[PDB]
Amino acid sequence: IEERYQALFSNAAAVKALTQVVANSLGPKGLDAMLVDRFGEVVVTNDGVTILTLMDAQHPAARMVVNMARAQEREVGDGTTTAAVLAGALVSEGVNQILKGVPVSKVLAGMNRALNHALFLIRKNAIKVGSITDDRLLAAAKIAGRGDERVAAILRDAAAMLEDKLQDPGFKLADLVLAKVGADTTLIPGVVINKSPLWEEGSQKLQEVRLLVLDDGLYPEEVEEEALASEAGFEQYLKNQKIFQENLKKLKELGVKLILLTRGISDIAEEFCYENEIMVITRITQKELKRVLEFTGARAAKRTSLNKPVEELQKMLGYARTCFYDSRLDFTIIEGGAGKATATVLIGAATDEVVDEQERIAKDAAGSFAAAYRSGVLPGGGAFFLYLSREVESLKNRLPGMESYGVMAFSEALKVPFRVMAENAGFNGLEKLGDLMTLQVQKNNYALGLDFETGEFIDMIAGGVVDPAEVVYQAVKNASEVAISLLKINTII
Amino acid sequence: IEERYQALFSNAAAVKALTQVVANSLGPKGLDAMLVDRFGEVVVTNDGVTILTLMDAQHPAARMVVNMARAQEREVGDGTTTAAVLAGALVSEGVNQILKGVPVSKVLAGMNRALNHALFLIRKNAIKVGSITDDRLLAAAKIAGRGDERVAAILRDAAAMLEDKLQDPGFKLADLVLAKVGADTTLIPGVVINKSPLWEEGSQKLQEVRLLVLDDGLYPEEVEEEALASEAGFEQYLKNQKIFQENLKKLKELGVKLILLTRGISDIAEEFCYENEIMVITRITQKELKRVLEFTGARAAKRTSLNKPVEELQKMLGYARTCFYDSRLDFTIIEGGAGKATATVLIGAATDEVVDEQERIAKDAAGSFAAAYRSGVLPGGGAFFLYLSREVESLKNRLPGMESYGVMAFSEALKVPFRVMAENAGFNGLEKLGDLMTLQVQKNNYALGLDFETGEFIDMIAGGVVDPAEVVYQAVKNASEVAISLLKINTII
Amino acid sequence: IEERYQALFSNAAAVKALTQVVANSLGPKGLDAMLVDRFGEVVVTNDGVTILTLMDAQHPAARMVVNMARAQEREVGDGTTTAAVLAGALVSEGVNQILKGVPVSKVLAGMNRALNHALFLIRKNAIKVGSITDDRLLAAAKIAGRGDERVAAILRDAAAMLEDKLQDPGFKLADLVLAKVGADTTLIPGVVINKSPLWEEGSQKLQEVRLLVLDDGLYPEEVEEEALASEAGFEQYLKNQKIFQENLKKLKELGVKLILLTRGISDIAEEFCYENEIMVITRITQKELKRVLEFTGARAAKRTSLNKPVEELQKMLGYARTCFYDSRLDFTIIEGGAGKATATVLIGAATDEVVDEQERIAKDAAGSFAAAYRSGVLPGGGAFFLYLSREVESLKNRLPGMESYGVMAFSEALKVPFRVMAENAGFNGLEKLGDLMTLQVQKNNYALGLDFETGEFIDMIAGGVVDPAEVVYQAVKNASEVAISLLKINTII
Ligand SMILES: Nc1ncnc2c1ncn2[C@@H]1O[C@H](COP(=O)(O)OP(=O)(O)NP(=O)(O)O)[C@@H](O)[C@H]1O
Ligand SMILES: Nc1ncnc2c1ncn2[C@@H]1O[C@H](COP(=O)(O)OP(=O)(O)NP(=O)(O)O)[C@@H](O)[C@H]1O
Ligand SMILES: Nc1ncnc2c1ncn2[C@@H]1O[C@H](COP(=O)(O)OP(=O)(O)NP(=O)(O)O)[C@@H](O)[C@H]1O
Ligand SMILES: [Mg+2]
Ligand SMILES: [Mg+2]
Ligand SMILES: [Mg+2]
Repeated sequence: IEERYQALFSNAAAVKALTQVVANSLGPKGLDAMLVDRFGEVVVTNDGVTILTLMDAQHPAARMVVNMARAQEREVGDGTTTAAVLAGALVSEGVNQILKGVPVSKVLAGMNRALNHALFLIRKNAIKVGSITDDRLLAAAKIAGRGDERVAAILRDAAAMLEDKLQDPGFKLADLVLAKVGADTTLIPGVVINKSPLWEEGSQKLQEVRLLVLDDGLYPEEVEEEALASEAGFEQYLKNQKIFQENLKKLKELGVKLILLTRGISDIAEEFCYENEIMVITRITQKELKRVLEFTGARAAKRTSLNKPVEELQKMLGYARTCFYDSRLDFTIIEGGAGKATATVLIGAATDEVVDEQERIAKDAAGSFAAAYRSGVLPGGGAFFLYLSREVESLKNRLPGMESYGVMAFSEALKVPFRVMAENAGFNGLEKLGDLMTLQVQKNNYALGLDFETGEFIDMIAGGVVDPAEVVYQAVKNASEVAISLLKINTII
Repeated sequence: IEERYQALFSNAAAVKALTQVVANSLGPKGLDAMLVDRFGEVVVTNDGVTILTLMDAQHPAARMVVNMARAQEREVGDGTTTAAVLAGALVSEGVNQILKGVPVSKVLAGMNRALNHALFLIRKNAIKVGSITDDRLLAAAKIAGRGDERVAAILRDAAAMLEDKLQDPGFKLADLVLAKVGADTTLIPGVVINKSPLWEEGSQKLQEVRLLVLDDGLYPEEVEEEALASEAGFEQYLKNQKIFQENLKKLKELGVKLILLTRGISDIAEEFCYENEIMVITRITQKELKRVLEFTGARAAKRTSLNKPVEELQKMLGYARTCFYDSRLDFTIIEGGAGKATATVLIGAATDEVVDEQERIAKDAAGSFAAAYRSGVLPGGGAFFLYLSREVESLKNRLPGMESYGVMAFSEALKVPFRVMAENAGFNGLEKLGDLMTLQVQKNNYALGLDFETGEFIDMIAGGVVDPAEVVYQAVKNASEVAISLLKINTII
Repeated sequence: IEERYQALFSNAAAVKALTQVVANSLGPKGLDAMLVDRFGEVVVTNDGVTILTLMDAQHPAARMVVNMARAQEREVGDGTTTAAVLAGALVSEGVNQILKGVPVSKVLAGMNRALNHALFLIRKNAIKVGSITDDRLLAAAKIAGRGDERVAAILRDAAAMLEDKLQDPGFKLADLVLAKVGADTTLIPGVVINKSPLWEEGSQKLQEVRLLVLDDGLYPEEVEEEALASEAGFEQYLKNQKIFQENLKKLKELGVKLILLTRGISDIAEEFCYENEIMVITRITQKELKRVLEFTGARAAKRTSLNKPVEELQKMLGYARTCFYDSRLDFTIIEGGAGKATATVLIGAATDEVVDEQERIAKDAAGSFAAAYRSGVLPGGGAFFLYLSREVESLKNRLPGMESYGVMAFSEALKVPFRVMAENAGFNGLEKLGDLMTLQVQKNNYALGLDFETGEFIDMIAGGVVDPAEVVYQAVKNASEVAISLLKINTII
């Protein structure tokens, strides 16, 4: 039952230890981390929420910041490490002010006012985009993709085929990513079924594919096992074994050349498909189901649906221009669908470790693209944080009293992300920080930032280094929620 | 939770320990290794990915390298030991550069640049093949086959019968290999069922074989057990017990003399076959099924398929010129199929251990054959790597900065496989290295290498010592990818 | 029984771990280290040989480098950390060359030639001093004193009172240092007895002190306890109790006002001294004895010496102008002695920890002063090492063959001390290293070094930053002896 100041200590320390760890991954010069499970498994990543999640972090405070990261990821998908470092800074500063005797009440008030002002400036200064072709969107994607231009171009190009889906606040663009070992990273103008067909004789290409999709399995209508002791029961078994074979005949009459199922397939049916040139894939994902349904313009059927007359069934079929089973990667690719258009961002690499990290990078980039398209952009490099820092310090006195301390803490904490990245890039973090602030004021350009390889100060938006607006809004908001939440803590059980 | 430089050590150390072990297997003068199971089993091999797999690899880094090896094996099937050694070299070199104070970031940048240049040069210089007969294909097969010209001739001859199949990026030539103790290494122009027939009276030869093959078992159409309490149910048990017998008569009328099944056989049928001299094999592999299907031109049937008219059944039969059951080796050989032609590369030896290793060698040779046919060849003996080192060191200058160090590390690392193979062959590795590099430049022949037997420098391509191109590309790509990914690691949990 | 390469590893690693630790203490921006004994004791220091000595370092290699440091300290007293870092560099480089396949023989040869050339250049380029007043001597003292100018001035000033003693290769100037808690650091133109007198009535000052010094105790000539059973024995006891009291009377007649003893004092004598105004100090060090003997011009006596006639005794007395017992610090100070002149460099601080570290600094400075006075000076900052580095790399080919590698290693290792200090000063170590080397060649001034606070390149000798020549000679020589000694190692038991 730790209490008093030795609660606030026990907390703050617990957070520092956490943030220190991911601090090394923040930025373009950030380094990776290697994690192993309690009993032998291994991941390597630069992703923040990943690192923070996989260490089983035992202190409650640490677990809370981890949850904050999770939240940040859920909201936008990037800016996790930023949120962590920022949170840590906020907390440490808050503690510092509190130890010097500043009332918690006041620290929290100042921090809140600061927060609201900050978010205000962030929403206000967001520079919005009109296109999807705008180089600022692709730039956002590149920065989030950690410098991969190929991937950024791929995602822009896919989003282009969508856009409408971006209008729904529930469409995660990264859902389009699909990772496959031994693949080559590329854009597929169709959907992928990541499974081998029921019968394979090597790689295979299909053209003018009329397909039938089932959220069922291709079995006859069943008769409960008990009921088979009852003549009529059995006669029903026979009857709908007959109507079943008739239905398969319907399938051939309609010219079906592909069948996808979410369940299994009868032996009789399997034979029918083999003899009549029909390809089958079983056990498809629900996700896969939805996407192929949309793309091919097919309607989802159950076994009973095959009892429709043939004229009514042709209406449930879908169409794809081509369809290709890759014997080397063991999946199937449907392209040229008669329904909505869509894409699959295929991410390839040699080994599991690498394709995993590349998928994470991909999804980061996708989310940040979408986030940019939805919310506009801002100058990256952490500069806009510095703008926010002086603007927040502006508020130091607009309410006089001890809330000032609180405000200062917030301002000072906003200085930290940048400093870290500069330190990560081998520079004198503090020096570059100060210099850049002075310069920002003197040329009045709050978009001036640091080029981390060359070491020269540049114009960030000019340099193609932009962050999505919502990523910053969300990062600051979440980091703030957790830090303020922790600072109000006085006792532990 | 080890961090900082003392992560980079524990990683690097863990890797050297691994690579050292397989280094002695690299080359034509490389030596073998012996491995034992947790509870009594034994392997002997010169193969890299195998040794690396069977080892107790506990460290995360080592496990990552094993995984890389696995990837290299998946991709091309040869060149694993090379990839391991190269990877290790890259890592140690990188560590050294980082220790003299080069920023990790810069090292990795330089290495990436080097990598890309290397791959470019590798692809550019690939020497293409235009025939399945080219003496360079057989050369590749010989070298990968560790000097065995018998096997190489067999694979050339076998690959020849296909050609149509190699065109599929999913066709593993090595899938043709089959190992049998007490056999003699030979080319079989058919497919083998590695099983004894259901009824054997000693070795037996069949000619003019009309055969029927089933992805089922030869049983009557079943009736669920419960339903038998229901008159109609039983009456149909009877009815399609009669229909089964008449179907067998159909088999006799068609003159079927061989039956292959992936499931079992009813006793009634087994008697039918005994009395009408029809040979039967049960429980065949999926491989065996697909192969015999393609080769005999038969169509796969299920029990229900025997209900067609006799005239219709005659269409799914297949035909083989001859068919021979070997009582000594206890398998069956189908030759002269009316379908596509194919081959079985039979690999024989006295003991389990040896035929296992000879099989590994065979598959390696097949894979390098196919890969040569697909991607061309390059000068082996480790020479082309020296050319690439000489070429990569070039960039040190063409881009200024500290990336140079990184590039140097890459350059210096490509030097290692050769030096290892030379030391393994009992030469002064460093001397031969220097001499050979100097010479390579002076005669401008980027293909001069060391004959590890004679000790004289020869032209490797003229000397018939060639590596498949894709094997080199994949090896460099993979070793690089893993080393770079490990060097970016800064912390371990 | 570790053997082969895994001896050379086990060694090299063991050394790295050691050197890393003291590397942080090297330089003007070096930081301190805290050590605790197996059972609760504590030291804080920047001294190298101290840090290295106090960790109980378990690996044989580590223990050897520690011994090397000890040696360096014995020889000159400064340059310990330099020697350690240099040794480490030499070893790591040597290992690197050896792993690439360079014959140990050759590495060692190259390193030796390099060593001899280096020492040659060091002896050749030593810039000698003529004075003792030369600002280059005081500069040497300041640099060694870690920037304390007060102390440097003190030591120069004392050495001035000696100089003759410096002519003997056996006089350690640092022997003049005396550390006292609660004292004030100052030069005393006399000698100090660090003990309280036999009888104290508070602080006390004596003038015109005629003193008697005894390497004995003031007791009568003894009679063995057995002998006291023998009349004549006892009569001898009486007799030389009588002649003893007479001798004390001689002591008063001669006007003795102070007596120093290395042993004890009789009760009768103690009374005699109390009643006749005579101060006594008992149990003085041998060191203290020698110094006060020299300074006061007294001759050492034993009890029997008091049997001389008075006229002959006056000849054994010594004289001091003044003599002062400080009741606050509890020691005694003799000044204005009629013998040789001498000094006591009194080092004061508040606490044990601090006065200890300050004594270490003092002795460092004293030794480096003396070393400068005896052997001349060189440009510090590690620059002269860089001169030596290019000069050593000069030798790379003057013998062609693989010794070249060895030579290079030596050269490259000489680059390391500087780099470390630059890294310690928060700079980019590698960058500053390279820049400075280029500049050194371009302005041809091999005395150009780095100002570690300002960050600008300056002329070192001009900047007052000089090392004693012998400190460098010794550092390089010793570091080399141990590194070469370790590299010849192939097996461990
Ligand atoms: N080339 C660049 N120049 C300057 N800043 C950059 C550059 N690339 C990325 N950044 C900045 O790096 C930060 C993002 O680093 P990153 O490693 O993604 O942390 P994070 O995105 O906050 N957490 P996460 O991406 O989920 O791992 C942002 O502040 C970017 O502005
Ligand atoms: N006769 C030869 N002369 C010179 N080099 C040869 C000769 N035979 C093979 N090599 C080289 O030896 C290497 C093959 O060694 P090997 O032991 O197969 O390693 P690996 O093939 O890379 N790994 P793995 O085959 O999976 O066990 C290649 O670099 C060949 O170029
Ligand atoms: N102001 C300075 N500017 C430049 N170099 C300096 C300065 N002060 C000291 N040095 C260098 O610092 C080194 C000595 O550092 P130091 O910490 O004494 O290590 P060390 O003397 O080799 N071992 P030790 O002195 O026994 O602890 C020498 O190379 C000096 O040239
Ligand atoms: Mg990011
Ligand atoms: Mg091979
Ligand atoms: Mg010193």
